[PDB]
Amino acid sequence: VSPPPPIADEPLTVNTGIYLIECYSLDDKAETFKVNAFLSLSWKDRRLAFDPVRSGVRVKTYEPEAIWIPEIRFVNVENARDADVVDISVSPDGTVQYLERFSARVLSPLDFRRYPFDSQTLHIYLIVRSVDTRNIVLAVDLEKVGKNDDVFLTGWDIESFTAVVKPANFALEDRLESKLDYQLRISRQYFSYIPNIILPMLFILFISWTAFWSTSYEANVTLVVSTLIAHIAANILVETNLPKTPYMTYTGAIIFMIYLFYFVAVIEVTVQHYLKVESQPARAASITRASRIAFPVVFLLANIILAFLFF
Amino acid sequence: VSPPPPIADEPLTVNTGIYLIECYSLDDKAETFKVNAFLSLSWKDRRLAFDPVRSGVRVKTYEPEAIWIPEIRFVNVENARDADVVDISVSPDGTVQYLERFSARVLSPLDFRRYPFDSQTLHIYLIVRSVDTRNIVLAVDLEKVGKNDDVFLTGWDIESFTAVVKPANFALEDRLESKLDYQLRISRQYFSYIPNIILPMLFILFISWTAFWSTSYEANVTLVVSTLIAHIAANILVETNLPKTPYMTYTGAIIFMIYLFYFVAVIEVTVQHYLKVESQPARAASITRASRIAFPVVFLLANIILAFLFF
Amino acid sequence: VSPPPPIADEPLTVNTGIYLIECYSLDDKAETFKVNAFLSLSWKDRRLAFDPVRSGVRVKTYEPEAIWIPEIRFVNVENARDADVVDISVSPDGTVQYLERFSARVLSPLDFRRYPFDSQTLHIYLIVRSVDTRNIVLAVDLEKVGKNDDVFLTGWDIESFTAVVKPANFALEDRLESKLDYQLRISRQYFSYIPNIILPMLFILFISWTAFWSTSYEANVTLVVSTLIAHIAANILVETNLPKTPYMTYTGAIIFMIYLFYFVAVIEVTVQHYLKVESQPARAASITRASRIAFPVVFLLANIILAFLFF
Amino acid sequence: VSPPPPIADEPLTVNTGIYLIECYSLDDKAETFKVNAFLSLSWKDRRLAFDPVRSGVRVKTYEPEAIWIPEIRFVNVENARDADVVDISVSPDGTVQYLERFSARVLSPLDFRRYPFDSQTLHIYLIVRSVDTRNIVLAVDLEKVGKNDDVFLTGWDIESFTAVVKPANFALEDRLESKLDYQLRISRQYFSYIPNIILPMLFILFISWTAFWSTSYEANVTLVVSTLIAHIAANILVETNLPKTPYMTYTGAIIFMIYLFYFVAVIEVTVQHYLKVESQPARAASITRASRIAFPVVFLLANIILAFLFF
Amino acid sequence: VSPPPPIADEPLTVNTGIYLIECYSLDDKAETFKVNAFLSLSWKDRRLAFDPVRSGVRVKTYEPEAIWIPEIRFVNVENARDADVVDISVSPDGTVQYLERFSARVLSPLDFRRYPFDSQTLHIYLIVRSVDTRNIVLAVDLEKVGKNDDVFLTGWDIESFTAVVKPANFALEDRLESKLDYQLRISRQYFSYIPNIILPMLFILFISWTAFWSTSYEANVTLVVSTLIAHIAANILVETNLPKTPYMTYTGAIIFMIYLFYFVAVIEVTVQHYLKVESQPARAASITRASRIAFPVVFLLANIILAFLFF
Ligand SMILES: [Cl-]
Ligand SMILES: [Cl-]
Ligand SMILES: [Cl-]
Ligand SMILES: [Cl-]
Ligand SMILES: [Cl-]
Ligand SMILES: [Cl-]
Ligand SMILES: [Cl-]
Ligand code: NA
Ligand code: NA
Ligand code: NA
Ligand code: NA
Ligand code: NA
Ligand code: NA
Repeated sequence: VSPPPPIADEPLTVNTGIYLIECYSLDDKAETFKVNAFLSLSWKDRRLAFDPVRSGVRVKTYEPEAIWIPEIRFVNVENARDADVVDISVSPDGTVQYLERFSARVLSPLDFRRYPFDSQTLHIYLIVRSVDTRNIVLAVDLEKVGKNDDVFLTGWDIESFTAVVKPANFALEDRLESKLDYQLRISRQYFSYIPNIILPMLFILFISWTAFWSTSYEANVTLVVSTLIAHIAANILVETNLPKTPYMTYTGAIIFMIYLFYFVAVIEVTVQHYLKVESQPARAASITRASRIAFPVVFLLANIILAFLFF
Repeated sequence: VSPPPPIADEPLTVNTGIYLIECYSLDDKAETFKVNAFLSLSWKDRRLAFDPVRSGVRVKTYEPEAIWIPEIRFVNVENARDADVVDISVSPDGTVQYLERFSARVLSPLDFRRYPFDSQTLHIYLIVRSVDTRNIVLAVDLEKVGKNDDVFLTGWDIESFTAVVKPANFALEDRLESKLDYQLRISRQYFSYIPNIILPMLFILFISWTAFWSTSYEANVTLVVSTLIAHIAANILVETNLPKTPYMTYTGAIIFMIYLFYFVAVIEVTVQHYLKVESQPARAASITRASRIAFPVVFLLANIILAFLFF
Repeated sequence: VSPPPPIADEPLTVNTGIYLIECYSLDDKAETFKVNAFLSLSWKDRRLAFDPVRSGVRVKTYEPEAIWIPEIRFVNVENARDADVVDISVSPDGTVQYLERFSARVLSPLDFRRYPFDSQTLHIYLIVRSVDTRNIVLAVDLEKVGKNDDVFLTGWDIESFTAVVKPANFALEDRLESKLDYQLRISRQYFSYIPNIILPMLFILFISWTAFWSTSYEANVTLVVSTLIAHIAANILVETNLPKTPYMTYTGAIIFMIYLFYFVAVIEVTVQHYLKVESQPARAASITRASRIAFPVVFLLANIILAFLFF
Repeated sequence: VSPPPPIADEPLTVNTGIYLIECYSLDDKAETFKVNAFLSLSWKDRRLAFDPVRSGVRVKTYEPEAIWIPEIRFVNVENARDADVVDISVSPDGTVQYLERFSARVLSPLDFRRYPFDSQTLHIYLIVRSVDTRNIVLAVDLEKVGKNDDVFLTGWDIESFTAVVKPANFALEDRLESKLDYQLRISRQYFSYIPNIILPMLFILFISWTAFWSTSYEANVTLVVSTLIAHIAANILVETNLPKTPYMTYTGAIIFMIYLFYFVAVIEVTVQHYLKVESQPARAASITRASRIAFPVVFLLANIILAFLFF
Repeated sequence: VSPPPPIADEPLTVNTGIYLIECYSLDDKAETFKVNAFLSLSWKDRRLAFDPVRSGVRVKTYEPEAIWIPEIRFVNVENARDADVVDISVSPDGTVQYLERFSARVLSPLDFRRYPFDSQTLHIYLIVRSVDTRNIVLAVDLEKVGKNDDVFLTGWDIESFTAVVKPANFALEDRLESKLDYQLRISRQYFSYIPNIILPMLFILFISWTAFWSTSYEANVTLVVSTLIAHIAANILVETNLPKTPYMTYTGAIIFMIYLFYFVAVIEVTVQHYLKVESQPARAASITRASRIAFPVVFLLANIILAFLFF
């Protein structure tokens, strides 16, 4: 239980693989997700080599305590992973094939710019620290990188689970470190957002524009103010299931824009009533008739502009 | 502590059984449930066999550490199950009888299409990985698959707990794996939904339709807008205790449909008032008289159509 | 570390006792409560017999690992109890006096039918499984069953903590099981419900009935609709701190009934206004005058009927 | 590892001390707080005594496993404390000086009667159970009872941390117990409540009284009903961050009282409008003029009476 | 094992370093944050020294159990840190080089005075307790104090991670304690607050001021009361994601100030209507015309004064 000694000076290559069994709990606010997978490790330890003719056995099995196992860690985990060693198998040349099943909560930031029409790349960073005896370097065994078909992430579509085969080798606290990037590409299922948030929010907005076909100040006040309160409720509901991004999001922009439409509707409703009382309803009539075209046209154009900027 | 060697080449059959003690916390949003149950395992290990005459006993009790025990895992669990070995017994022929009491949090997706009138099938997937020495295969001891009568899942009816006797055998990372499916059939207790959500939601809708017996634009605006806000409250309350499904649900469809009825009520209320001011209340009267029959008839038909599609 | 041998054939009697130290976290929605308590166990194991003359000590102290201890489990726990052995004391005859302090989240269903004026029976089920060597049977040492006086369950009154002395002996997976029932009788402190939910809910209802002393449709609409929205808020607040019962509760029935009173108030307010416009205010006047007596009388009469059904 | 033997028959005195390192998470609803502190224990074990001149060392250091340590427990804790032994020091005469750093969630009930102007006494109960060999009794080393100056309990002022030096000695399950009471006196920082809950709640009430300077039934209805809804929101916000007390609180009384003021305002608004329609506005005028003085005077007196009762 | 003996009487210097790997979960209400990092420790233990010539190795590796390791603790943690020893390396002169990776929940109070435009200093306090044999003293190895570039704290900007090199040496429970202060300077990303809370809150305020261009008491009541309710919603949303500070905050002051503007708007709306009915609309007109300038001017000045006080 010391690292296998080098034949020349070559670094020790630990081949890795992650096969996702379960994928759950994608918290958008926390930018965390829970994972359940197999972690497979392989390396050559010549000290464990044997003759398969005389030994009679093709493969020897070991307990973790018995042999040297490289200390593999995840970079972006909340706490150290919960692992259970499934199997350790040594080949006649000394090739070790370690398999463990684990659970871990991962920290991977999300890009909310195109929400709820966004895609994400979740990351799992494998890392190994070199020892004074020899330098450990990570590799990807593409044959042992995969995902169970049943893997389902609620409200998301799992596109691919790949690994960037070239590790990031760098110095950290005067020792070499080999980092691997496992990428899980997922896209958001936006269907639900349409009948639940998008269309209800557009209807409460259009209801506010019926004030352009009424001369009743008392009714218009109620119309524009009541629907504005519904939009505040909408804004809270949306913003409370999202983190505070230092950048502007698509849904962020739209919600904001709709507040300006309410502010300008209130100004129109006020102007129309002022002119009515000022005994000049002809100006009030032409402003109201204009608003009937202006408001939907400007709304539809502002939206085209916004969608264009964000997509 | 190596797997029992094969007489020929036949795979080792581990007979299983799950007897549910407590069933709780069915989270609809998370699509998870917690289970507390006995796991029983039985397999032949000829090396453990003894003569009852010489040994003076008919059963031999062992500690887990003492003998080979197959590594059984649950597929769809959040974290590895919390288990406590109840007993290990060996018959004279080497028929091992293992029993453990466990608790796990299980991932089992739900079909919200007919919610709150839905039935579900919860799954418990048992899996064993074959070893280099020999191939392990799972079986169901139907005599040891059950549930306590006291088992109660709050707001659900437990219909049955059965096991699909033929395991799913497949290759995973060049080793055989034997998977068993334990199914817990349940159906939702929808009674509470009727006096709490369904009838209150229909009453706030009918209150909106009293606007078809009023000419007061100011009162109508208030009646349709206020009741619309109550429906938004309803929609939030409902949608916050459900996951974001990529498919349309029955409750989803109904809530959505009711938004259209509110939008058309607002349009009618607007049209009637416009015509009043335009000094043609006869047109306004005939449209309002029509709405009194149209709105309930279209509502009741749309509902029959919807129920028909979903059931 | 195997069970003690019988002198004849008699089952091994493990005497039990539970003394409650801290009772807390009664979750009505989950139907769970947390309990911190002493668990005391006593049995005779003649193998541990000693002559204090030789041994010098009159009672021997042991570590759990050192001697055979019966596997006692709780049936209705979420997860296995967190226990810390306080003391294991053996007297010369081999009597083991085991004491441990534990914490556990117990699953005990509640009857919400008379809520908030309900009383409950919480259950703690002790179980022991028989071994092939000899049958273990539970007993209650009434001297060691109790509760600390300081034990306080927030918003509840603790009446009694007793044990059903005769254990439920039954077969389970071809072995005998001895089950004991510890009952904790409690009753809800309903005082807070009166000034916080009951009286505020009756006042918002009576405010709606002031519409029977007004002819202003616009004011009546606002009165009945605004107070109805307050009742929806009330209903949500109440129902979100309760589980979805398949049966009708007292508070459930009352909340429901009050919705009908709002629906009939809206109908009256509509009918009165229609008749006003139809230029027949004498009919409208007599209906409104009737409603002033009808509404409180029917409300008081329906409440008497409801209280009578539920209590 | 047995308790130190008595010279005569005197009970073994374990001197205790708690020094609070960090104090946090005071949950008012749960009536729990999280603590992090040093627990110090000191007793004489003559067996461990050594020659100071002949052993060369003045103080011997031991590992917990090596010597007898009294089993000290907290009464009012959720689960057993998480402890890490800092140091064990044996003096030449056998005085053991044990130190450990621990964290626990303590259950200490609160008196909400004068909330948010209340002061509290948090309790930490230390307990030891006597053994068959000899009786253990607790004592307070006042020199080792304290708190770090940096100790901060958010929204509270820490007044003192003292210990009631005379332990509660009593019998429990036929063995002596020695209980000690550690008291943490704190008083609530009520400043925030004034600009956030108190003044906003009084303004929405005074806004409802502007109805006494209006003859517009439709406006008064809106004024009194709208502000009443704001008070319901207030009441929910307040009551959801407090437990259901079986006694009346000061904030409880005030919130309740304000509901009666709203009920009487609605009655006045109704009476004034009835009289207007009944063509007798002179009676309506005198009732309204009276209400302008009556409402603030009765409000200010009811408050003086309430404050007097509660303080 | 015991601490390394002094050559003269010099205290043992443990050099420390913290290199932040991942920084997450900054709870403003709890004033806690979660940290994942490397802790590096280095001291000289002459007993572990070896001749590299005869040994053949230029360094020696040990298991924690094998050698003396100083008991380093964090002061301001919730619970004791979860640590995993990465590596222990010994140089030929007996210089130990210890590295561990840990995760802990750190308590560090925040200054909410300039929120959401606030910057903070998070603290990590390292402490070691001296022993009777010798005094242990902490030091900072500035070369081993850092942070990964990828370290991201959601909704915050990480400015610097430094250490106050001179430790706080003081007595605690009659033993000397060496305390080190690690400071993490961060500053809040306030962008999101502008389109989500600030601008929506100003628009609902300006909408209430359109009442100064209306004579309709009914429409004014609705305008000022409805927008006031939106401000209450705002106030709750803001205050529920903040702790109850015993001091006034900037956002606290602004929210409060806006309540006074609503109160004075209600008074103006009341005064204007009273004067209208009193048949003196000229006074009402001049008060209303004044309010149109007074309200924005006083609002803009009050804000300049407030910003000036807080910044
Ligand atoms: Cl890890
Ligand atoms: Cl498992
Ligand atoms: Cl296959
Ligand atoms: Cl295979
Ligand atoms: Cl248990
Ligand atoms: Cl404890
Ligand atoms: Cl620590
Ligand atoms: Na190893
Ligand atoms: Na084994
Ligand atoms: Na044992
Ligand atoms: Na000990
Ligand atoms: Na209104
Ligand atoms: Na050590």
